[PDB]
Amino acid sequence: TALVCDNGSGLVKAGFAGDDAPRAVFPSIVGRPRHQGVMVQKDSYVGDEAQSKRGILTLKYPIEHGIITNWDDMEKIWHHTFYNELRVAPEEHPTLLTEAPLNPKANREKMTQIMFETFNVPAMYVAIQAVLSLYASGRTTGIVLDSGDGVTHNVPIYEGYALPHAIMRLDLAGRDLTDYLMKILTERGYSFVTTAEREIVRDIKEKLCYVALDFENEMATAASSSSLEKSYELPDGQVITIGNERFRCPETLFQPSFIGMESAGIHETTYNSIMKCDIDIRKDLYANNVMSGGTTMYPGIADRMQKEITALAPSTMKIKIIAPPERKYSVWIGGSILASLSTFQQMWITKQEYDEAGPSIVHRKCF
Amino acid sequence: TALVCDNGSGLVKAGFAGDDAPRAVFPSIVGRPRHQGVMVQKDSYVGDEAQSKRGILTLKYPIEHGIITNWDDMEKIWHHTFYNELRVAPEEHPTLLTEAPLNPKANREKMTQIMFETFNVPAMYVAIQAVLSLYASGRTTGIVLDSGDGVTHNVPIYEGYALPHAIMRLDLAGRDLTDYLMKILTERGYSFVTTAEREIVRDIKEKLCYVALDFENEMATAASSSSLEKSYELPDGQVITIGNERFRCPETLFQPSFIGMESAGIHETTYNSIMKCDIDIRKDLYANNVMSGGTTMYPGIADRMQKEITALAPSTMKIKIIAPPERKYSVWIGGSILASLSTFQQMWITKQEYDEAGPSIVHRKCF
Amino acid sequence: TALVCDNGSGLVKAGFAGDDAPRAVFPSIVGRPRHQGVMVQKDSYVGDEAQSKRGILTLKYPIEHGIITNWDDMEKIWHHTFYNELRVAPEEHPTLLTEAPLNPKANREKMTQIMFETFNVPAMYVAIQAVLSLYASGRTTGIVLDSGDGVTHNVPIYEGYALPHAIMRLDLAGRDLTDYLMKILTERGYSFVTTAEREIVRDIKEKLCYVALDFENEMATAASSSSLEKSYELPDGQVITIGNERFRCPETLFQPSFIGMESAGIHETTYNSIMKCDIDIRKDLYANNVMSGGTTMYPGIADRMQKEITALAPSTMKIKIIAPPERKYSVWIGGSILASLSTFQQMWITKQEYDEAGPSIVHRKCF
Amino acid sequence: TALVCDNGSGLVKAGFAGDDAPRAVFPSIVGRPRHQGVMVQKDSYVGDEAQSKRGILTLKYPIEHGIITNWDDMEKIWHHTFYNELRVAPEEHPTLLTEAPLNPKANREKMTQIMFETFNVPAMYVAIQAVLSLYASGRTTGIVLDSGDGVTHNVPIYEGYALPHAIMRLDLAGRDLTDYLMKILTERGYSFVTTAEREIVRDIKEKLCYVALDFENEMATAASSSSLEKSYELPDGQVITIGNERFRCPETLFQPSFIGMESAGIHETTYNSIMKCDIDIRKDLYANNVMSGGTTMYPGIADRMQKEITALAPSTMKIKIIAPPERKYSVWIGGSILASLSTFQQMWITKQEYDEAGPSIVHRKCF
Amino acid sequence: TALVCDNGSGLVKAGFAGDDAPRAVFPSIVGRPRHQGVMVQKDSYVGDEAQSKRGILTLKYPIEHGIITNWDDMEKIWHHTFYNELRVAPEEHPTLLTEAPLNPKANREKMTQIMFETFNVPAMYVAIQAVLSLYASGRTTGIVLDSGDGVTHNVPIYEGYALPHAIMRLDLAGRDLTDYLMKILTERGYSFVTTAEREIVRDIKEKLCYVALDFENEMATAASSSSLEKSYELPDGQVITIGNERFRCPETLFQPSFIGMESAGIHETTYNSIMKCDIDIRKDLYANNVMSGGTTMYPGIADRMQKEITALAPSTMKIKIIAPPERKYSVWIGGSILASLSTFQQMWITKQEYDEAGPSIVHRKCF
Ligand SMILES: Nc1ncnc2c1ncn2[C@@H]1O[C@H](COP(=O)(O)OP(=O)(O)O)[C@@H](O)[C@H]1O
Ligand SMILES: Nc1ncnc2c1ncn2[C@@H]1O[C@H](COP(=O)(O)OP(=O)(O)O)[C@@H](O)[C@H]1O
Ligand SMILES: Nc1ncnc2c1ncn2[C@@H]1O[C@H](COP(=O)(O)OP(=O)(O)O)[C@@H](O)[C@H]1O
Ligand SMILES: Nc1ncnc2c1ncn2[C@@H]1O[C@H](COP(=O)(O)OP(=O)(O)O)[C@@H](O)[C@H]1O
Ligand SMILES: Nc1ncnc2c1ncn2[C@@H]1O[C@H](COP(=O)(O)OP(=O)(O)O)[C@@H](O)[C@H]1O
Ligand SMILES: [Mg+2]
Ligand SMILES: [Mg+2]
Ligand SMILES: [Mg+2]
Ligand SMILES: [Mg+2]
Ligand SMILES: [Mg+2]
Repeated sequence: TALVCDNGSGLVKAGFAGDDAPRAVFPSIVGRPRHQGVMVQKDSYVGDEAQSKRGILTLKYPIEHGIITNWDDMEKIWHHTFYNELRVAPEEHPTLLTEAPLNPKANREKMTQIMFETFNVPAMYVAIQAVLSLYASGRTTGIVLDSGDGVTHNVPIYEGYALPHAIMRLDLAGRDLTDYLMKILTERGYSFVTTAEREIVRDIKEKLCYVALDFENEMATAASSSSLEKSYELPDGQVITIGNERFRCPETLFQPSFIGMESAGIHETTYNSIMKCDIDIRKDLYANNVMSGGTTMYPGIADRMQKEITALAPSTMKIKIIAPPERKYSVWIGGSILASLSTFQQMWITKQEYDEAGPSIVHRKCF
Repeated sequence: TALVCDNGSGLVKAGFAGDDAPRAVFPSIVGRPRHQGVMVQKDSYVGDEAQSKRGILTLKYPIEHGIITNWDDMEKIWHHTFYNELRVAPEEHPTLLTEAPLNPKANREKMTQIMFETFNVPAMYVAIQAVLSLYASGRTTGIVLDSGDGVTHNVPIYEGYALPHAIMRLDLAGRDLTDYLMKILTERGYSFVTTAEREIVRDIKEKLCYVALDFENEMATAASSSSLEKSYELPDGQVITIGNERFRCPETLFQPSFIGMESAGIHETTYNSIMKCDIDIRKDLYANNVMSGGTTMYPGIADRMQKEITALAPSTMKIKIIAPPERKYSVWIGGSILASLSTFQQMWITKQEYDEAGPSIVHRKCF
Repeated sequence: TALVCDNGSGLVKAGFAGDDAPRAVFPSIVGRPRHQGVMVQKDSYVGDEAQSKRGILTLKYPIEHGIITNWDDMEKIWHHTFYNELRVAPEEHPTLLTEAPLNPKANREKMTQIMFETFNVPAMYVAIQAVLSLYASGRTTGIVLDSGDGVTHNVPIYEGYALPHAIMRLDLAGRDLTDYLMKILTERGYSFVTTAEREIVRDIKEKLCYVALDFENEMATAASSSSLEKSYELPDGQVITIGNERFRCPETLFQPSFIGMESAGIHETTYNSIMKCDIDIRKDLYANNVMSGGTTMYPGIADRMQKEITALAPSTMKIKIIAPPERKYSVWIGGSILASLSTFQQMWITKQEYDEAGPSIVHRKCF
Repeated sequence: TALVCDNGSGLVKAGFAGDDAPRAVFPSIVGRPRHQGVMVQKDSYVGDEAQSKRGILTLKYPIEHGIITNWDDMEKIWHHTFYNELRVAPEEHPTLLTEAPLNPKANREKMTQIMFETFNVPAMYVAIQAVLSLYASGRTTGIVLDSGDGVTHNVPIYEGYALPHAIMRLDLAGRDLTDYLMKILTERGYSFVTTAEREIVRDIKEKLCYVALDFENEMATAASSSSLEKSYELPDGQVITIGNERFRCPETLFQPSFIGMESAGIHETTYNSIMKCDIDIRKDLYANNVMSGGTTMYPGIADRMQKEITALAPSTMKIKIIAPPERKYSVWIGGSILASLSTFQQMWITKQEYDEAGPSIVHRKCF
Repeated sequence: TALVCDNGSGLVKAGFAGDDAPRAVFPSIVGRPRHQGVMVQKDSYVGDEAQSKRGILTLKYPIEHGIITNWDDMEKIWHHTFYNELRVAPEEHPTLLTEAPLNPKANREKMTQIMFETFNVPAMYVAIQAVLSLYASGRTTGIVLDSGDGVTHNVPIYEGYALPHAIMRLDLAGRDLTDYLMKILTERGYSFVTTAEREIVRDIKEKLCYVALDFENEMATAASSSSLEKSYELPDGQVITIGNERFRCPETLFQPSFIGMESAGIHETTYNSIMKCDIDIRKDLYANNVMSGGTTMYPGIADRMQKEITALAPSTMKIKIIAPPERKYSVWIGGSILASLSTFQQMWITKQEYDEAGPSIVHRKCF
């Protein structure tokens, strides 16, 4: 049986191929103590253990914007995933890994070298995350908008063919929305500065933030009453109240200039990706907008995407956003489907063909 | 029962002798994927299946200007015709094939070798397309103007005798008009460049183009108003509007200098063919101008031919253009009539006389 | 009842003795297809059927200058005459045939062998054409000038006696005038070259040509105006105009040097024939010039003959040209009179006396 | 000194009387630009200048079948001949022109009117081309077969007397052979359609075509091997190979039915011309068959003519074909001899006698 | 004196006719501030001023693929060109403008309306860019391959005549190569996303990119060593190193499938354009391949074009690429030559004839 490990910038989703949900879901964090130990305590903490002790830790994400920046810490996370969360021996399970498109080549080359030389897996494979999301939805045609913690990317696929020249990638996702919410919470006098407090702000975002259908009408509503204001209790019992910050934070996805980015919002990027595709496949792409990832879980985002793309596309086109309730795990679920296919068993990169080609084998066997 | 297969440059018309319409009509195209397959898809697509997936295919016509240029792809089309469209075993049906006059000898020699050695037909026959059009009209006398996708040819026939020295052939037909319409659509800012977009332009032509009775008066009318402008919705919902391009594209048939050809238009070519015939048969040829093929289906082309030839011929001659409503299938219908005649059953090239003479038997048994 | 068949070089005149006009008059031509048959058509065409399809035929005259040169084709014409035009069984009708004087002996010997062994006539007879013309006019004395398509001959007859030493024969008649008109029509740019176009020129001659009373005064008139120019519409609607060719073509009869012949014109030949006769019969011959045949049908030819012979003969002689309006059929009409005479019923060559003497019986029973 | 200008359908041969070769030989063509001029180029090009720029020109022959059909273009060619090729003033040189026999009268009438009123020559003369060929050979007796680009004609001459009734003319010559070679080159897939490509085909003919001694034995040889196949490099570097087309194209001269003509071949036409002559001159005509013109330059044509006429003539007659190596210029060389004769200086049509008679003077002073 | 303004998709080249180099060369960009102004700054920046402040601007090209898409911004660029770079009054200088072939009609109609109604020029003219390149090389014959920032086009010209049916246009040029280099620089971890960073990538391309003579041998060389790797210092002092990206970016010109285009490379397009021309001009076109524009400035592109076309053309043809060192300004230099010709002074569209015909005068006076 194969292991499916979706290493996001934010969460690790790991499990066994054939299952319908990841067995292990924990934050992709390494924490190290930043204070003085006085009682006669590990040197670092991974995952949920780092989250429960974050008050005395400095928390580091080894993956930023889909790119592994700390390889020593990433190896701690993979080690924790295999031996503590799944409790398997990696040397007997083929491992399917995931990646964002348009990543640096050295990223998946080092993932291959570590899987084969540190964990000694028998076979591995690196899939593109948006492609796995289309497996999860049971489709062969559609434009996938995957947005997690690090990357937002669009991959148009038609009858199982990717249009790589139409792939869009935007380094604006959940972690940038968390940083923006931290910044605009200072307007109400709430100061979150440490890495542990950034975890509190992320939890505020996941519970209170939503996408306004019309942003300017929502700003006028929040300015005329308090029907939109909600409260949130902090870990120490302090209660904070937020109003228009609830929809200003997700609005950055549609207006990246809020955080100083020049790029277009996710609706324009989806439309630009479709318009780069051949005219004869555009109608099928308009009807099959698949959303996946945690950053697509905001209340009202599919209705907003529907409205924004409808305004860009021709009036005769039927725009349909496919936002399944389980789309937070679509990449893992699709990787579980793929790794269980009998047609896929020839696609693995085995340890034998890695020894005769080195880590560059991953560039000619994986899309 | 015999198979009648009219292999045009543009369409395959195939069916059974005795019927009144082809059973299978599909585009004579082979499509191959030009993008990267990512989901775990055939290697090539033929006919209507290539048309429905043309967004991700590069489309190739194996026949250009009546001449088969890709014999591997032509065999895919014949295989698709026999086994998928008609669903017959070719080894038990005599097969009537069609050809344009003044084709290279090797073209019908290779058609014979493939019918007898790849499909193992019991008997076959290659007829001239314009002759079959005269069978379809129930005549034995007339000058046939057949214009399809590849070839425009004139064959004068009198009392069942062809005048081969008066046969005219012009490599200017539907596909050259499609290419010209693509070129003049750039004047309005519409860019069609790929082979899939050429299929869209062909559909625009078949719906909006017509033959002006007086070209220069029509150009002045289109320049003074918008009564001639029509709209067309593209596959992706974009609406394009065209005005004088509607009649400028078919005008190339009467003025081949629009596409840089030195030859005369179809009206002068018809007249030159009649003037090469003996003076005593010209009056019967003037009264029996038979038009066939898809390129004669433009609205107003028989009225324009009538007016153009009347101006070339003597004033006492009665010019009559026979343009039946079913003339798009005249070659197939005439081949269906011919293959059902009891007098024709001695004309087949049987497998026995092919084995004692080789593929060159086709040159002494078929006109 | 007897059959009367006048086989001219140009026309067949056939009918029944006792009638006053031939029942069947058709061209003495055999046509064979010279093009490629493509529709699934006889091997040869005779008579009026060859004339209506002459555009695709090569036309052959089996009789040239009164002499049958193609015996297979002549038998097709006789077969067509008996079974298709007259619709009789030749084996029950005595057949009167005609011939020009001074023909080869083998010509009428083969006519006898074919009538008795191919058509099995009960009796036959070969008459001289000029003698039959004198029966048609009701005379027993006169010099007959018979001119058809092949031969012009003079036969002086006095009180029912022929003067055979005074018989003149000139191989210059209608077909040579047609060939000359074809040649001089090239002066105006009209090109008639094929055998079908020779039939068109013959029709021009029969409608527009006439005999000038004074040739040199007519040439000066045609050169000073256009009062003599006439138009003629060709079968394909082209209109041709001819001026002095109208009387230059018949002038060859009076000046055979126009076509390179050394012989004298028909007026000198008539006079030379009379001057070979005995002096005591010349006065009756001068008063009884009988003209017959199609080549004597030109407007103005009797007036020209009258003027030419008057200038040759003594001033005291009364020259009279007998040119009846029906003289185109005089040979047939006279043969109809002869074959109906009760005195002629002993003159037939019966099948019984042909079996005991062979085909040479015709030389001792027919003049 | 006199100018000798032989205006063929294909080439202009011009020079000075007394010389032994034409000074100017160039194609009788007028070219006009058929494309759009973009750089800031004459309106028409004549002769060799039209040949070097034929890629962007439409080429017109003003003479077709010996008859000048475009008088404006013919005047450009004469103007180019006098002022650019010979560089003379025509108003001081008597000009000998040539013509085919049996041409329209208006052709040489307009040549006379243009020479006297446009170029103001002092005197001119129109000779028959075949007669000049007999001057070139130094004979007074012989039957001349002249075949150029437009006309094939036979003129029998005996002791300086022409037999005009025996003159044959056939509108089948070099240009019809070029058109036929273009047609049968399509059997191998070579398409020559434009007027510039017709010039390429003419060059192929002049280098590769020959006359087979026995046509049917040559067809069997070409079908059993490749010893007859030759290659030819096109102007753009493409190499074409032709086999039996090399002798099928000249075979049309002996079998005009290849191009749909009903007439007899040049061997039968030569024999028919001799048989129209008086019996006492035929033996001298059989021994003096003079061939001239470019269409008699095929390798093997004199041997084929010798064999064909020997089979038609009586076995006791000595058939001799006189085919000199310089017979391509025989008409010009003979016209140079004639215009230099002291006996010819009374034969010119002077400007004085043209003013008192008009252009019709040419019909009573020139044969 | 005339103004010559070559408005490319990338650069403005402007100057005075008669000069040998453009006086003003600046980027065809409009920049607008995208940040918040805090110090108490224009609303937009044009040209080199937009390039020096691009850190705080969003940069827009008003011309895309040779077509002006933002007419307000294009008018800012023309205004900046006249009044700030050249420092002239446009109302006293005739202005020669340039355009790519096969542009929309409305593009040059709006250029004419703006020149006459906004800048009030006395006269103007719109030339085709490839034609001006042939003026710059001093030729009248040649096939021009012009490739700038927006368009690659081929125009074959022979003796000053364009063959418009053989004009090829490909919307793949410098800006598409810059976008592709941006995409493949992500393989090494370099992220350029903003419009200002696209200007940095364009500068990398112009300094480090070259055309490999053999692409697959170059890919093997770059994979076996580091002899091809070069460094580049970014504006902020960061040093980037690139290896095979140096020749993969220009390889898109020969393999447009790298960016998902179905079209053929520039070598096949040049050959297809020549093969659409008449066979008699192809040899002169093969010897006169003129390259112009900034996208032909890659090291090794003429050697690669020479090798690619040699492999397509017949072995006997002499392929010669004319790539002058100043070909980056060939369109301007040729327009300077043209606007100085005395023959061109009648070709201007004057303000007088614009008032009587409207902006559509440009379609009947300019090619
Ligand atoms: N209900 C929610 N509403 C808004 N954002 C959410 C929600 N749940 C998760 N997220 C955000 O999704 C991001 C990552 O989710 P995931 O799809 O697992 O991405 P990754 O694969 O990068 O770990 C996190 O930044 C988190 O804040
Ligand atoms: N209604 C129409 N108007 C104009 N053109 C048409 C129409 N229908 C078909 N055609 C053209 O006819 C051409 C071929 O038709 P067809 O007679 O089947 O030719 P072929 O035998 O070469 O396939 C195509 O190029 C198509 O564009
Ligand atoms: N009206 C006419 N004028 C002049 N020639 C005529 C006329 N009618 C017939 N002919 C000519 O008479 C010739 C033969 O007529 P006919 O007396 O029947 O001769 P034959 O007996 O040889 O057939 C033909 O060549 C025809 O051209
Ligand atoms: N060597 C050759 N072999 C065959 N044909 C030739 C040759 N040379 C010339 N011709 C043909 O001769 C024809 C005309 O030659 P020429 O005698 O000058 O005729 P004209 O007088 O009509 O110009 C041309 O059609 C040319 O193709
Ligand atoms: N040395 C060089 N190497 C490669 N590309 C270049 C070079 N110089 C300029 N270019 C490219 O040429 C393109 C435009 O140049 P130019 O010929 O001025 O085109 P335009 O007329 O469209 O402005 C730009 O995209 C630029 O990147
Ligand atoms: Mg993810
Ligand atoms: Mg067809
Ligand atoms: Mg008669
Ligand atoms: Mg000649
Ligand atoms: Mg440019």
